[PDB]
Amino acid sequence: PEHYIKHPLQNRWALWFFKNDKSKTWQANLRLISKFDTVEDFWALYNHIQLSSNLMPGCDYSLFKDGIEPMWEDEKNKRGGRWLITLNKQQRRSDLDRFWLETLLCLIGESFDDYSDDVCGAVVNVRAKGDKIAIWTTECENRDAVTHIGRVYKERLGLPPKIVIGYQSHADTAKNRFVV
Ligand SMILES: Cc1cccc(Cn2c[n+]([C@@H]3O[C@H](COP(=O)(O)OP(=O)(O)OP(=O)(O)OC[C@H]4O[C@@H](n5cnc6c(=O)[nH]c(N)nc65)[C@H](O)[C@@H]4O)[C@@H](O)[C@H]3O)c3nc(N)[nH]c(=O)c32)c1
Repeated sequence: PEHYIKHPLQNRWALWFFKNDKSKTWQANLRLISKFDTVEDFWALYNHIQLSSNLMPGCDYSLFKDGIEPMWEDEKNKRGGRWLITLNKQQRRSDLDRFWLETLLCLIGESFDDYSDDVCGAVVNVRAKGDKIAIWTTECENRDAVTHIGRVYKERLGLPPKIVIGYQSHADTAKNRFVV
């Protein structure tokens, strides 16, 4: 079988694109690119789309589980939050692509052990004032789930102990609940 069957992923994922157009509302600028649920289809999609290094400022990439929209209003997002990573212009050249791909691999590979059910998706923001990468979780009050994801994430990215990342509730964003 392995010689001809695609390798299924634990979850089905949806990749979203966002471009900032002042003529439209924020929700109207969200566009769904494609959905995938196999290892082969992910790499086909990833190799066909632009790297975030080469996106114009004001655009976003979002990878979310099928059934969860890239909105904080979503049922699985309103009571949750995100682990935030801030990038300067030097990091856009050095780390932007590596961190986003590692983020994608942490989602589709289910790298967070039992707490991978609390992951909702990931977002990279390409802005002129600085780039951001976030992993969204479903419940901000689950200290065990949120902090374990933060520890696994920070080690996966290779961040040194001198750097600290913060987790912010989406309700507050519209302060850091935890830091790791
Ligand atoms: C809570 C949360 C947590 C994490 C992520 C999100 C994502 N999110 C973001 N928004 C809305 O989008 C506004 C600006 O977004 P941000 O405040 O995050 O600012 P950014 O850094 O993203 O962008 P920018 O600094 O380069 O801004 C540059 C200039 O463009 C204006 N602008 C930005 N976009 C649009 C747009 O789409 N059309 C128009 N005409 N102008 C826009 C900005 O105002 C500024 O004048 C924000 O207030 C909200 O209304 C959301 N809305 C709902 N309902 N749900 C969400 O989940 C959500 C939300």
